[PDB]
Amino acid sequence: TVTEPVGSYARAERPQDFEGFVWRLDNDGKEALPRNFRTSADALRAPEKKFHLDAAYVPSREGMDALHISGSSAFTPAQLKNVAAKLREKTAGPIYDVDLRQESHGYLDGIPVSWYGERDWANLGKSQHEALADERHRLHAALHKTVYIAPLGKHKLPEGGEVRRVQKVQTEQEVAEAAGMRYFRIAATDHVWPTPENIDRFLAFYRTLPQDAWLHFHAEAGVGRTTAFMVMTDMLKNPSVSLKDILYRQHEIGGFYYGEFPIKTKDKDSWKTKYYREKIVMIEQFYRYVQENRADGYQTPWSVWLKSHPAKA
Amino acid sequence: QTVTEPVGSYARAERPQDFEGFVWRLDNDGKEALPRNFRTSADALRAPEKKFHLDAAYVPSREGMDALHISGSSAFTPAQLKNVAAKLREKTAGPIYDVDLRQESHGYLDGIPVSWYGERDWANLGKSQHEALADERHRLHAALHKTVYIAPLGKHKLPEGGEVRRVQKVQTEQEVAEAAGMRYFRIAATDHVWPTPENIDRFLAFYRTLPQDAWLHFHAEAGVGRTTAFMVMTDMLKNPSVSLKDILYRQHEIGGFYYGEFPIKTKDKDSWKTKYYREKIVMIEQFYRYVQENRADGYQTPWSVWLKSHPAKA
Ligand SMILES: O=P(O)(O)O[C@@H]1[C@H](OP(=O)(O)O)[C@H](OP(=O)(O)O)[C@@H](O)[C@H](OP(=O)(O)O)[C@H]1OP(=O)(O)O
Ligand SMILES: O=P(O)(O)O[C@@H]1[C@H](OP(=O)(O)O)[C@H](OP(=O)(O)O)[C@@H](O)[C@H](OP(=O)(O)O)[C@H]1OP(=O)(O)O
Ligand SMILES: [Cl-]
Ligand SMILES: [Cl-]
Repeated sequence: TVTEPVGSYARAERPQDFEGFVWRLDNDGKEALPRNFRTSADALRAPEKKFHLDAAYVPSREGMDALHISGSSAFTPAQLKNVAAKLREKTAGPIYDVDLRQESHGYLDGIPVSWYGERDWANLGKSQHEALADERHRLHAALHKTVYIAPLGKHKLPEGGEVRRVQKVQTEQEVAEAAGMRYFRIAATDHVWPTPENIDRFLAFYRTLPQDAWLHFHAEAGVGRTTAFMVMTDMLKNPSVSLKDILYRQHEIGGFYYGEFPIKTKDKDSWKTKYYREKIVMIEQFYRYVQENRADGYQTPWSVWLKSHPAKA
Repeated sequence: QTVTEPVGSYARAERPQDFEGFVWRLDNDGKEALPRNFRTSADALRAPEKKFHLDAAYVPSREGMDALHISGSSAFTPAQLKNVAAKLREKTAGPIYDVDLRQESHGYLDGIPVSWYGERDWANLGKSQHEALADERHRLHAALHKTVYIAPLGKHKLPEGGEVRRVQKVQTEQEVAEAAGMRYFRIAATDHVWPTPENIDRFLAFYRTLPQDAWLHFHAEAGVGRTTAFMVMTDMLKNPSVSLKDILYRQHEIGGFYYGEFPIKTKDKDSWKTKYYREKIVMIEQFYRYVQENRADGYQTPWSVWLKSHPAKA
C-alpha cells in the first residue's frame, strides 16, 4: 500500500504549517500588461539556458494559429482590460479568464492582493469550495478595515508596502466580467502538479467550449500552473503534435519548459526539487492519457484512468 | 469663546480610525542582556546630548536622587526583565514595580515581546484604558494556536523581514512582571505625546499609596518620551525643593530625554511631531507648577481638576 501516489505528493504536506499571514501585492501596476504575457500566435524565441535544450531545434507550429490561448501572471484591473482588448483583436468568440489560483485573492481598492502563507500554501488541503469560501469571507472582512499590503522581498517576507483603510472590495470574477471576459476558476496549488480534481474540472470545462473560445490562463507568476494548463490544452487540441514539440513550443513562446532537464535549486528552495521531478513525470502521463483516450471521446476521466495507470517516479 | 482642545490635549484632535493597528511589531530582539536605555536614579550623570544645546559645564544638584528609587528602560523580553529585576533588587529591599506606560496593546507570543502597531504607534488612540486593555486581552488570546507574522519596523516605519510562527503560548506583561518578581501597574499612555489628565490622575493616586521603599521601574516602547516624562514627574513630586532646571538636566544626564526648551528639528517626514514636542515642553512646566502649588495641602485637588482651572498656554 502506497500512502500518496505520484502526482499527489503535496497531500503529504501539513496545511497548518503554511497558514496565511499577509496580504501580498500581486502586481504593482506599473506596466501596461501583466508579466510573462504570451499568446499561441507569438514567434518562438531561443530557449532559456537553465533547461539545457537544443537551441537549433525548430518545433512544429502545427495547430498554433488555431490554438487560441494565452497566459500571464496576476494583474491589476487596468492591466486585465488591456489584455482583454488585445485578445479581442484576435477572436470574435468568448474570451475566458481562467483563474488557476487556489490561494485566496481579490482586489482591495483595485489593488490585486492574495492572502499569502509560506510557499503560497495558505489554502493547501482545502477543497475548492472551502478555498473559495475562505476567499469570500476574507475579502468581505477587509471592507472598511485597515490592511497592510506588501510585496515580498528578502526571505520571501514582507518588505515595505502600504497601509490603507479599504473602501472597495472585489473578487476576480467581478474584475473579469468588468473587462468583458467570462470567468472560470480552478483552485490549483502553487508550485505543484495540478490535482486529479483540478484536471477533471478543467477537462469537463474544455468539453463545453465553443470552437472559437479563447482561453487566457493565469495564476500568480505566469509560470508553473499557468504553463501546465497551456500545455494540457495544446495536447488536447493538437493531439497529432509530438510531446517534444508541444513542450518546446510552449516554453519558447514564454512559458516554463515541462520536459526533462537537470534540476538545481538554491539551498533554501531545495523543497521544490521533488515537485519539479513529479511535474516532469505527470506531464508525460497526461500526454499518455490524451493519446489513449481521445479516440473514444474521453469516456473515462483523467482521475479514474490515472488510478488504474499510476505514474512511476 | 469655546476652545475645542486645550494645551495638553492636542492629540484628542487626531482621528483614531486613521492609525489602526496592522502588524505585530517586534518590541525587542532579545540579543542584549538588558533592555535599551536602561538607567536608574543611582547612576552617575553623563554629558548632555549635543542636540539639546545644553550647558555641558553645568553641575545639576543630586539632592534626593539617592532616595528617589526609580529607573527606566525600553520594552524587553522576559529574560531581560528578569535581569533588570535582579539588578534592582541589589539596590533595595522594597517592592519593585514594573510601571507599564504603554497604551498600545502588547504582550508576549512564545516569549517574544510584541505590540499591535498602527501608524505612529497610535493603534489604541482615543480608547479609555478599559477599552485599550480589552483590545489587548482579546488580541493576545486570539493569537493562541494561530499563525502570526512578527516583524521589526525598518525603512519607512514599515515591516521589514521578521518571522512567521504558529503560537503555542501567550502571556500578558502583567504575567511576565509577576514571574520576574515585580508588582505591576499599567498606565495607558499614547506614544509620542504628553500623558493625558486621566493618565496622570491615575499615576498620582498610585503614587500616594506607595510604601516608602517602593522602587518604580518605568518603561514604554523605546524608553524615551513617556518613560522620561513619568520619571521627571516622580522626581518633581518626591523632591519638590529641587529646581526645574536641575530635575530636567539630571533626568536627561542619567540617560533620559531632555524635557526643557531646545531647538526642535525634525525630518520632513516627522514634521507632525513638532507641535507635540512643543506641547510637552509647556506641559512639563505646568506640571512643575502643579507640584509646587499643591504640595502644602497634600494634593487634595487632582491634576485634571487643577489643570482645567489653570490651563497651560502655548
Ligand atoms: O518567477 P520567480 O523568479 O519568482 O520563480 C517563480 C517560479 O518560477 P521558476 O523559478 O521558473 O520555477 C513559479 O512557478 P513554479 O515553477 O511552479 O514554482 C512560482 O509560481 C513563483 O512563486 P510565486 O510568485 O509565489 O507564485 C516563483 O517561485 P518562488 O520564487 O519559489 O516563489
Ligand atoms: O529611538 P528613535 O531615535 O528611533 O526615536 C524615538 C523617539 O525618541 P526621540 O527621537 O529621541 O524623540 C521616542 O520618543 P518620542 O520622543 O516621544 O517620540 C519614540 O517613542 C520612538 O518611537 P517608537 O520606537 O515607535 O515607540 C522613536 O520615535 P520615532 O522614530 O518617531 O518612531
Ligand atoms: Cl475540490
Ligand atoms: Cl469510468
